[PDB]
Amino acid sequence: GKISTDKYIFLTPRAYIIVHLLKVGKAKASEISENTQIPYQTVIQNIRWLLAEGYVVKEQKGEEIYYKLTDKGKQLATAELEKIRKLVEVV
Amino acid sequence: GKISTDKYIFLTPRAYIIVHLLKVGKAKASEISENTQIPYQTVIQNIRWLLAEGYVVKEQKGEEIYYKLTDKGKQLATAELEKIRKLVEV
Amino acid sequence: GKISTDKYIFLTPRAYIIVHLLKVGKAKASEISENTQIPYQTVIQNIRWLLAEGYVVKEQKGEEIYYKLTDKGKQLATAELEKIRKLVEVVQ
Amino acid sequence: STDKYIFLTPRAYIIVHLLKVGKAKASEISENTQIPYQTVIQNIRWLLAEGYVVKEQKGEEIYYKLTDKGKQLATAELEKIRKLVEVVQ
DNA sequence: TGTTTGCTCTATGTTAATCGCAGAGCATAATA
DNA sequence: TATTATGCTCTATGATTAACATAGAGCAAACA
Repeated sequence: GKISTDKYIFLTPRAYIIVHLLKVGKAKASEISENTQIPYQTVIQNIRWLLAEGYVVKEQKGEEIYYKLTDKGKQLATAELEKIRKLVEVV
Repeated sequence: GKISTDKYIFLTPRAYIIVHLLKVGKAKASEISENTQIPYQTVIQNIRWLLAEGYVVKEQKGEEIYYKLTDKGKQLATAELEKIRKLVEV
Repeated sequence: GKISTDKYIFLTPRAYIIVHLLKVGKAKASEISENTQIPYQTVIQNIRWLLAEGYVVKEQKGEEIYYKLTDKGKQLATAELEKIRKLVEVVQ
Repeated sequence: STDKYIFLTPRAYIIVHLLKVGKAKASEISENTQIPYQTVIQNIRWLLAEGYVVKEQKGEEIYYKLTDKGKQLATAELEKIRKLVEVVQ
């Protein structure tokens, strides 16, 4: 189909998640949602893509689960992030 | 919508496309493609939407069709170009 | 979550998907939906989880996208199928 | 991450147990299948509403059993199963 | 009489899962 | 040579509900 959004013209809802896993290092499904305001349903489906690809792993701390970046994760979250600013500088 | 995929971890084709328009001034259809590495079809319907919203404008400099950013698009470009550095600050 | 539903009283949507991948090898999300009569939206929702948990892997050559079971994938399957063969067994 | 209910549902065991036994207390089915009690009732609450099982209060001893409509569904769903298993080979 | 021990089911909030609609990424066939 | 239509894919996420855990609470026979 076509396009219609004011929320994600430039940044994906994923970027807000990976970034918040840098600022906080490790977070919880619910928690990510709140201090990012990205809908919970969206967060879980994304952290799930991150789990599969290895950018994140979970720490089941009791009745709760915690999602945190990895070597590969912190890597992408950093290097690929540079590409962001390396082209944001030019403007 | 199909916002974030594999090809697009951080930025949408809208990003690479608008930016490239700030860079080149007025690129054509395929031009934005070859540069941004984004598949043509994706590009063309994002431009179809940029026209719709008034961020881009059709231009007839020759037989072919070139695309430039309106000031409205530029205001969007710059404006959200800060939510990129801002959020990234951490 | 919601595991037991009017449509899933005994088997879950996973039970059907995994077994389709078993029988078929590689399959498109659609295909799996079309063969299990499980709504598509339910299908990727669980594929996406099977990817996270490393039971399933994505194979895509540009347009065509497939999904196969990993090795823990075929492991989970035969182990689950066991808890089942055992179930109905004790039921007789 | 419902690694607890991957192929089968809590409903699957609850019913299958009430076939093996016919009569059981809520606390019984729960203990005897490793299913949290609060899940067992909420399920029995549905099983009663859809009329698949029925209550029986002989004093302060409450028991649950399948209706005819229950065993019907029981041995029926167990067929969608029986079907699915063997087709894997 | 009343409190305790103990069993039972009820009230219900948090998270997680079914699965629906409106996207949107992109490839190809169709059309200007 | 480029745009739109067509259509198959996955995504964004919201509505409904289940899984199950915390805190009741109806109410038995057993202490004090």
